[PDB]
Amino acid sequence: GSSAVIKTDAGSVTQDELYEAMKTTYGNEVVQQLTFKKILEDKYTVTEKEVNAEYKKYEEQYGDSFESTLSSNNLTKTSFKENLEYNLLVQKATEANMDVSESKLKAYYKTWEPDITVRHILVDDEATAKEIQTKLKEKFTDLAKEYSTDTATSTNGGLLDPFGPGEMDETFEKAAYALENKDDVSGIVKSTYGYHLIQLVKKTAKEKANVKAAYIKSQLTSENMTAALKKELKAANIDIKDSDLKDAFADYTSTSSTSS
Amino acid sequence: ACGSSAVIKTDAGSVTQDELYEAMKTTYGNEVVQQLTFKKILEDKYTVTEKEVNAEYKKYEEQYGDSFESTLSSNNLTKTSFKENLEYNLLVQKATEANMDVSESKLKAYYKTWEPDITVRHILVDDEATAKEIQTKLKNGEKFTDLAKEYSTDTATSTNGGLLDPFGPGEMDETFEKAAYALENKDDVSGIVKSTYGYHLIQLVKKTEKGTYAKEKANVKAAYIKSQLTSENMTAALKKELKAANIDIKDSDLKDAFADYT
Repeated sequence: GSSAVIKTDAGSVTQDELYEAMKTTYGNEVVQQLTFKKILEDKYTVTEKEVNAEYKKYEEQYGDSFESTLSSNNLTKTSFKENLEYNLLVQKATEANMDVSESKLKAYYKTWEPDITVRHILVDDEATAKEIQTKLKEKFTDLAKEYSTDTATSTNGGLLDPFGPGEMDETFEKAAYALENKDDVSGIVKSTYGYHLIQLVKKTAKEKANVKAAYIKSQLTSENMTAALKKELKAANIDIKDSDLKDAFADYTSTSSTSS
Repeated sequence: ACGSSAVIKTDAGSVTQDELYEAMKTTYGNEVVQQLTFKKILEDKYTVTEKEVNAEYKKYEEQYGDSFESTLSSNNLTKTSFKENLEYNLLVQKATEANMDVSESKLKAYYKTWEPDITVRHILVDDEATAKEIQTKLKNGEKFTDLAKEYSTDTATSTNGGLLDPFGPGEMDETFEKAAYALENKDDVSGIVKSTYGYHLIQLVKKTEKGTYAKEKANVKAAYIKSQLTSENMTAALKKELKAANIDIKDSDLKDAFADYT
């Protein structure tokens, strides 16, 4: 690896120098993923279509901004394709370790709620909201672009994505689900971000097959994923040949779900 | 045959050196090779002493204090890798200084705004009502340092009565800085200050009156150069150094490693 990847008047940067510079900082993290990818692809099938179906989901939402968001996260489409594939493999290994018995699903059903869609207005302090609180004296969407410091939603009347329980900020959501009918509005909520006002747009047999999807969703925790990978790692009988990389799997060799 | 050696063996097959190289390069190759390349070009032209790097290392280490190690790990750094980045950053600083106008007219003009370092204490709180409460306790005879330990959400300084390190102009939030230098005498306390972080009260500990330019010029020069080490100027300097280096990229995977500088 004495070959030059870059030449300068001051000398060359070689393959060797680039390899070792990268390895020192990123070697453990990358070799871990390469290792898991191999052992998992051996046991679990991911089809090119499965990767495509996942890919398109993301591709639709972002529209014009798709390619732009990849670059901002240091991704190409193909490198993104690879990451979706890796995530699916881990997802499969985690699901293989899930107990999806009727009793668990029936038990999960009582706590579960469907997704909720709202608008909101974000401001720095309660008095400004109080100005907004009295502001009706008129349209919620109009005052959102007028006052909301949430640049992601301000232009769009403060419209939020659909979201479920546990999945968004606790205080915000309590207030959201308390909403009753189309377009009626909350009191002032104080979150980590600031003070909010929230407006409802959409709320909704067991209708359970959705819950099955939701339960599996909720079980894709970092703990369960780590637990699943520990089992796979153990069954693979790995031997680390490069002693620089001996600590590459530290996050998977403790009684906890992480290193330190 | 090159890099065919296994770095890891598994029942499912081996991952080789080459595969690790190529995988790292895809994600981290551009950023790492950019730094290696600039370091080599800059090392050739500009002198950095170990004395400088150590002084910089100590600066940051004390500055972050207890939270030092935690912030390194969060940025995927060791002490060793961090020290290397400081050396690299200093090289970039040298190239930027070489691009600076440090003429007497610039310095004398900078002198007008410049001040010697100032030492203050402060109390940081979430809202104005809390600050007003503290202002009333101060009037009623409670101690500023006591109220810092009781109220201040600035964990870095709250235990020590809210004492901050000495700082000059430009180094802090502008609003904070104006309010601090506006204080006249030792133990004077500010009105409510509103920064990006929250609401402050500030107490003066030490202030020094600016001397003549002749007496202060070496201080003024150091501060001026420092104020010119902006992200804009450093970027400009690296563009200029890169163009002058006439580099030749051999690995087409890395063709865009310097996109921000061409």
